[PDB]
Amino acid sequence: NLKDKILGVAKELFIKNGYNATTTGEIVKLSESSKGNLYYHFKTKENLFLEILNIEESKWQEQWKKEQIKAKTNREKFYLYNELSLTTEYYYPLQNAIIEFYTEYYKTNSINEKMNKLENKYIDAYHVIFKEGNLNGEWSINDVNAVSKIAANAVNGIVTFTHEQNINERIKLMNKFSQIFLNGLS
Amino acid sequence: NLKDKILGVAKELFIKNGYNATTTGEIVKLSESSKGNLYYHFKTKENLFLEILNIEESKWQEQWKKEQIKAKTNREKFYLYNELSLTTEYYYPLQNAIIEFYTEYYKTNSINEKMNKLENKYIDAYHVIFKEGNLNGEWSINDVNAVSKIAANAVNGIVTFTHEQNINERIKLMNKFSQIFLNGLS
Ligand SMILES: N=C(N)c1ccc(OCCCCCCOc2ccc(C(=N)N)cc2)cc1
Repeated sequence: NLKDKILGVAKELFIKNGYNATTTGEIVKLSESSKGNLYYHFKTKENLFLEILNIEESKWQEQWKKEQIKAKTNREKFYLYNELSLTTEYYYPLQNAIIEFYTEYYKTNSINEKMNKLENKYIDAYHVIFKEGNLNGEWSINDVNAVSKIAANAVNGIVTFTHEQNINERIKLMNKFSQIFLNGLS
Repeated sequence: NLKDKILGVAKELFIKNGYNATTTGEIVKLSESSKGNLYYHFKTKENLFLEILNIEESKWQEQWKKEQIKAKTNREKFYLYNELSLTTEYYYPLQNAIIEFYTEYYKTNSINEKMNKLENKYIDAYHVIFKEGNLNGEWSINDVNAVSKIAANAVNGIVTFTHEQNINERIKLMNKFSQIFLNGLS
């Protein structure tokens, strides 16, 4: 599983030194693989990275699946998931390498394409919550996909453009948002 | 021009590339000058940047007023500000850039001050719209600043993380957002 070993070493290198400074050379030697093996599995560093991001997205889903059982109703799942997105990124190691990578390829439709497939995976969480909320009379939404992209992006905005305020303040605003939003659906 | 020529080329590269991707080296050469230049008015690099942000924030908040007249109620004002956010050429095209900046100077204090003193200029627009809406009885918000902040960030989110798809689809979501947010306020 040196494909797996490469993803691992790469994740760590990226975390320690960021996207730009990490060279496939380091990855090659530290994972005891080769330029060729690395080329055959990911073709480029960008792809390698995107690959990691999907693995990460997967772990996040897996995590959410276990964590969402703490929330009985969908209203609750909405409140909870948003809180998680805020508190977890506070200490997500890849966070900084992602920003680096993102704000460096959002100009390439090639990379930008896959970047959306990934983004869409994170949006499904909402889609599910919303779909389920319907089938339980918690709310009635006839445009799930829509409200889903909206929630996703609104929430990511609160997580991304607030950092400085103290952590409780943020959690507070987020929960406030989760309230206002959920309220304007009934 | 002298000073107001660098600022120009700067803003240009800060958007075209990242905050790091672009450096004084590039700015100087493409703005035909020397290093010294960038020192009396332009101390640090984050000085020239923090500057540019200020310019853009002002330009935007001004274009807003030279355009909010087209909205009789505040409910409409809210909607319009958010819709316009998506089409301007001011401030918002630097969110990606700002993100890097903040995530590379959040370890210092001279940042969480300007980078936070600008937050007022950023949420003011919503504060007025929400306060005035209270006097005008369109709604009743007793935690304006919270709501103002939550909105400023939710919106920035929708504008920033959808920036690469059908511009008219953006405008649609943004309106379903304004719709849903306002409906949750009462
Ligand atoms: N192994 C772990 N311990 C771990 C892994 C992943 C993780 O991930 C946290 C992820 C937060 C993701 C927020 C994504 O927000 C958006 C994504 C896409 C879009 C879009 N529509 N373009 C908008 C917001 C946290 C922990």
